[PDB]
Amino acid sequence: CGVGFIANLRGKPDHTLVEQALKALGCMEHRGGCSADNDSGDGAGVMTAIPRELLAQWFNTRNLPMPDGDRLGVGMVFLPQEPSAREVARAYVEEVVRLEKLTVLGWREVPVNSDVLGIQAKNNQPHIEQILVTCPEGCAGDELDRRLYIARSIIGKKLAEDFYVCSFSCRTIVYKGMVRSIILGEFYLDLKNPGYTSNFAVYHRRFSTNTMPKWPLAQPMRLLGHNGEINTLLGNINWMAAREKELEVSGWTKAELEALTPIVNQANSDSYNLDSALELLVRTGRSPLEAAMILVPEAYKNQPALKDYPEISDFHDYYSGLQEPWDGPALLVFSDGKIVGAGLDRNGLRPARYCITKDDYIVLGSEAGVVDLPEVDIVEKGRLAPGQMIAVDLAEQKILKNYQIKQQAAQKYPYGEWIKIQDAQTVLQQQAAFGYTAEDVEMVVVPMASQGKEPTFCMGDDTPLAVLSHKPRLLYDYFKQRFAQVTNPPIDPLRENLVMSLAMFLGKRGNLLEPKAEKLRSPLVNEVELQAIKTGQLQVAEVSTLYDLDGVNSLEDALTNLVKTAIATVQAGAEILVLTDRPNGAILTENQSFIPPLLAVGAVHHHLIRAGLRLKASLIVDTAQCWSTHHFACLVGYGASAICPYLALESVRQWWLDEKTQKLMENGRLDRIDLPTALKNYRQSVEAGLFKILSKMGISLLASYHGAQIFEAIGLGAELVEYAFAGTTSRVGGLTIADVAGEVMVFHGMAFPEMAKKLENFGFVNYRPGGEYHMNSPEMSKSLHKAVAAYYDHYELYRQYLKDRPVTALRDLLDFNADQPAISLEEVESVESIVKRFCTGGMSLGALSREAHETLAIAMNRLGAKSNSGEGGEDVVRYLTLDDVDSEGNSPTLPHLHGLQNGDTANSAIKQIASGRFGVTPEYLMSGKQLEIKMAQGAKPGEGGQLPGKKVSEYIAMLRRSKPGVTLISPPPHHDIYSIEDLAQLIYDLHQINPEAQVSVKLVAEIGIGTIAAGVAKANADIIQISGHDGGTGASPLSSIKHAGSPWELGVTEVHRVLMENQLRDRVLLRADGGLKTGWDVVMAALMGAEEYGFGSIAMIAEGCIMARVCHTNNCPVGVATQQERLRQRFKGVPGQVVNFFYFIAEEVRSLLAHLGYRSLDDIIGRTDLLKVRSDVQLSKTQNLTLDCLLNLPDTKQNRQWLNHEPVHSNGPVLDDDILADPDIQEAINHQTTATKTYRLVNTDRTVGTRLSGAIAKKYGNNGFEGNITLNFQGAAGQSFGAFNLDGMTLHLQGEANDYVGKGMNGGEIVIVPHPQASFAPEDNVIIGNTCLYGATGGNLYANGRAGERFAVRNSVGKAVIEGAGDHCCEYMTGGVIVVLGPVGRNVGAGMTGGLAYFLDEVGDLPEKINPEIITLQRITASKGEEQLKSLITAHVEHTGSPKGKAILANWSDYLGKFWQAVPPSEKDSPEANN
Ligand SMILES: Cc1cc2nc3c(=O)[nH]c(=O)nc-3n(C[C@H](O)[C@H](O)[C@H](O)COP(=O)(O)O)c2cc1C
Ligand code: F3S
Repeated sequence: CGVGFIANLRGKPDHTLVEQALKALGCMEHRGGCSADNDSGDGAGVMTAIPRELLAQWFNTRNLPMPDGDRLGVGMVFLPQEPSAREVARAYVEEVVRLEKLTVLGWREVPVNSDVLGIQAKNNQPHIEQILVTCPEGCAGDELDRRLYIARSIIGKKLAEDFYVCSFSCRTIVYKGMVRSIILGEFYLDLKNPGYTSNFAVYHRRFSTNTMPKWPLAQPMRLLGHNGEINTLLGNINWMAAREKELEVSGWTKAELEALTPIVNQANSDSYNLDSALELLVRTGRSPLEAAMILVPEAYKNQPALKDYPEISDFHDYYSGLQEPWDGPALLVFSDGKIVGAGLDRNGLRPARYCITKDDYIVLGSEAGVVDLPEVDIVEKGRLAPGQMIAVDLAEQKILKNYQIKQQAAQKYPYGEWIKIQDAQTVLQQQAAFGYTAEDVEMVVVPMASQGKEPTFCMGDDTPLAVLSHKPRLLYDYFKQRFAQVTNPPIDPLRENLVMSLAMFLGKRGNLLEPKAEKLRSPLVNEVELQAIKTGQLQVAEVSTLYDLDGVNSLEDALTNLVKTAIATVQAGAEILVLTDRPNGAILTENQSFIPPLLAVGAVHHHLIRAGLRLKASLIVDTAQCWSTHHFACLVGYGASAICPYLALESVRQWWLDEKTQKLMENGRLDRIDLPTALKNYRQSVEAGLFKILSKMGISLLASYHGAQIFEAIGLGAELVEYAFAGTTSRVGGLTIADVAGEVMVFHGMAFPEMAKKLENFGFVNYRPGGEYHMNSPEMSKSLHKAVAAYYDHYELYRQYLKDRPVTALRDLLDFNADQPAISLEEVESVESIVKRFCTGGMSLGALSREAHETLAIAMNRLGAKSNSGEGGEDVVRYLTLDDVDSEGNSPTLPHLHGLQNGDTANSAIKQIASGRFGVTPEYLMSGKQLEIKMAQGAKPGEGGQLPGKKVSEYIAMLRRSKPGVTLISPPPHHDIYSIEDLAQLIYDLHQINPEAQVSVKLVAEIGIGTIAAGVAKANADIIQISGHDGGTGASPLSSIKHAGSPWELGVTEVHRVLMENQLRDRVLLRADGGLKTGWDVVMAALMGAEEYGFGSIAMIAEGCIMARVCHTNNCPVGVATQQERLRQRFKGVPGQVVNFFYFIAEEVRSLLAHLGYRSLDDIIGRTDLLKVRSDVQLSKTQNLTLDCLLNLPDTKQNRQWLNHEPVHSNGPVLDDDILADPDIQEAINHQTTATKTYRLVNTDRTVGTRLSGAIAKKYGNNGFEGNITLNFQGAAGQSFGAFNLDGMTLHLQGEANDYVGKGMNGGEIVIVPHPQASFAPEDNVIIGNTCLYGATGGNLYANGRAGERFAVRNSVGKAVIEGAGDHCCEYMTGGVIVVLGPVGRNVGAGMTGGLAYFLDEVGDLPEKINPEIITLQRITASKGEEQLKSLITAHVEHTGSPKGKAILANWSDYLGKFWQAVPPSEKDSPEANN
């Protein structure tokens, strides 16, 4: 989406504003989307004041007296086209308008020209009429909208695609619909009528993830246009929905409030819902500015900028207990008629640039150079930093964030005023019966307790799904975590922790509406906290989560009465219910079992809701059965306001308190551990885990996580889900209440009747002869390897292991149902032809040894398939095919490989672009036939790459241009992609730099990937890849291997279907990967939708992985996942070996095509009707599972056109295309040429320079060119200006640019300068946006002004001079020099690990802002640092004239005093931070 507003304070209404607003919609076109058509828009809209002039002619013609501004009031209605029905609908608007004591003066048909609509939109166009109304009583402004508010909500109860009120106010009106941005005025002709004038305009361009536009959904709503995604929707809705019967306000009637009956609704969009909510707040007596503050609170904790504003710290301090944030990215632009303003979500995940004139004319929007003011007369150019608002008020004043927020600081105050005022070893078998296992405590609780970090581990979740395994499992194991993908970003929980909180409010929430003067640091509560609170505000009935046998026969009953107990107790005034499995202190064999803490808090939390009661109490789960990081999150997830993990906590006591342990602590295990530390660590480790899981979905506050239900259940049947966990997706639908009962019986059996010695071990984490199955295991994989090494008896073996396999994945429930005769193997397409569909999967050169990695690439290339460079860059040297191979099978060019033919090439066909952009370099991008944007990997969806430091050798450091010692945790988001349009910006960046290369986007299965993919398809991707929760890593958290992600059978299926229904399926080829290792696997993914197939772990095995599962360790015994030379030298493994493995897999495929009866894999894809559910299988835990979700897909028998994709998607005609057209291909092919060119840039010119840079790079690579092209530019520059810029490529921007300047900058220079015609302070004025120098690898950028957030985010080696910046300066920085000549936001440190930064922060306050976790703040001491500073501070002035540059240069000796140098330890001892 594109949003913005325009306001005129110092004029009376004109048409030009409207003209300007329309224009700007136009300049937002790329931030929006189209439909099957490529013609109809995902929607465009504009909010203005009532064009009271234009409506003139209406009254005139009817000889009717026009009412006062304040007393007219206008509905824009959408009505059915069919005449009888239009009148049914008209008579109703009027009927209900009549029902408040208002009169109708009639109706204006709205002149429109349907002829410009695209076909889908036209087909679908409601009939549009404005109704004019008045109050005979003499109602006006506040009372009249307030009335019209009640009114549109009533009309809303009958809302349809055909029948919808856009707006109904005496102050504001909305013209919107399903048009492409510039068409908006062609359609509605009023907007081109000069009689249309407004003091403002809120405009919005929509981007939808579908193809099928519905007019009410276009969007400025009644109050706000909203660009972003609510990422805690289901929560926020659920809480509001519970406020709804108990709404109480200032005189507002219990009948009028009941009239907004349901003000919030699951079915509607995050925007409809937000607008609606925002409305309630406003109409009930707050100003849109304040309502937005309540609902999308700033991040106030730790904010240097709040020093002298303690009022507002108390505003959110207060509201924080009442209203949890509507989280996710968001630029909110809204109007009242009375006020127009904009404000950002807390993290500021959407750009907002604004401009002010001498006349206090203001323009805000997602992009800079958009409305075309006269530069000579601009007075500010700024931007909203995270949380900030800016408004305008009818009484002629602009209103910057500080007033603003104080203005609701000032009133209702009590703020800080009222806030102030507010033994044996039974342990061994409790453990056994609450379902702990040897691995749970040894491998999970213990590490948390000893090291204070949940455990790392490696490779992927090898084992069957809770519901399909035969081993007992927890109810928790059935919930997989959901995470953010293209549609919103994860946030960085370590580097950006300062924005989160695990606070949790214990009292009942009051009236949100009525600010009356009338808390838990973390969700985790220790025996102390527990009792403290059983003192507290109120008494707190325990409810026996427990229940005795026979009598109360069933868990069903116990559930029932729990709920009833719970309901009754809350009625009886109970304000907290501690749901204990430890009721009165004990847990017996005859206290025969429990209610699982999860199934309990769920039931209470929904049944309370169903009861009207949830706002009344808040809930503590007091449980043995919770210890896991995931466990807590499932609890806070389905309702727990907090958790006392009593028996977990105990297992730290029993562990520490034990000879074995104390002994090893006396020598061995770090005995830096009094029990107070084990304990403080156990929990501190749970906190890091809740942070992590939240950020996987980009959520800041546990407060938001809490309602929401950020999981996807897999294996729970419908009634169970409805009953306990209402509105969670469970598409496979398994378990019953009894079904779950039986399972808790399985581990109740074994602590009581049985013998309590040591808890059993099911090799869940790690292959064991006794225990849970594993698709891969060391013995199985040694025989596979020996098979391939030959060219037989092993596959009998290997194939055997494969047989004794139980049910594991969902594909295992399914068999085939050929619809044709079997066929001759000789008919079937060749092995060589299947192999082209195979892919080896982008495993990081870091993670694997180069022997292992280069091998896969040679082998993949041989097969005419492709291999993939994961996220660690590729060594240039591979880019060349090999001559040097000799008789022996070695090559001087790669002396460490073996068995190389003279035809070989180790260059990766796919080159990855991942969050850290480690090797991401112009030649890099040009070296690949395809480009992969890695949104997530299967082992760890909401998270970044990890590579522990052990593994970062000098080689790797050189490749990634990061520092040798140092661990690399890449950022969870691409700082580059905060929304789908953002995705579309990067796809376009890449199409731009190397037009020839198909761009894939790699997504992980989860409910919702379908919709996301529709977007990815609209965003111009060439390939989508679905990756199951299944797949491998060489380092991830154990929790995430085990608890984040969904089966790729759901991933592939859902994408394939949604893409088909949207008619986008042809736009994209699908890859799947996730524990595929078998011809059958391949065939099943083809039936399911996939056209290409990816192999990580088996390709590894085939080269000699055993399955040590020690990948994070750097010990692979086998030379595969280590950097250690010693170990690498042990790498047996030859391209031939994997070449063979894939032929095996192909041959295996051919024969399936034969049983089946088709010649070619091309014939089978998505032929889902060929699948049936298996006769054999029955599981231990449920009768069966519904598989509608994999069986029911678009019939593919005859429509197979979708299987034809264009060869590569185009960015279309681009300014570079021309740059590269004139006497320029001489300055290139004649290697040393000076060229100059100047052009005017408008902000649809995006990624300018980039293509020329690819073009140079494709022939000279990164540094072969000693020419010099100077490109000078004029105007406002769109996204990604001067991306991937190269040496002797100089870029002049006269004006301003937007986000991503110098993204991936490699070399050369980029100078950006105001237009001289300015009478403003460059220093004090924004000239560049967020995320500049993103993965900068070289180059120098110079910028006369302030810059956005994340400046130089993962800067590896680029240098820059700018004059001010937002937050997160230097975020993940790793090298280079960054010089900033003006103030800066907070987190100035985060993860910066190498390179130098110098600031100059005269307010003296810098060190308050700086991220203290790693960097250090020096004053300049080493003369060589001054020399470094000067040289840039000078070159800046040489490149610009920078008034601020010149000032400091002639006062070199003054300002130079305190003015900080940021040193990462790692730079401590260089010539420029010592001596
Ligand atoms: C050792 C190792 C390293 C990996 N590195 C990356 C990575 O760099 N980027 C990425 O997207 N996926 C990475 N993955 C995952 C693969 O790209 C692929 O999605 C996955 O291995 C498929 O799972 P599978 O092993 O079950 O076949 C890695 C997996 C492993 C085995
Ligand atoms: S599991 Fe990993 S540590 Fe080794 S044998 Fe395989 S590469």
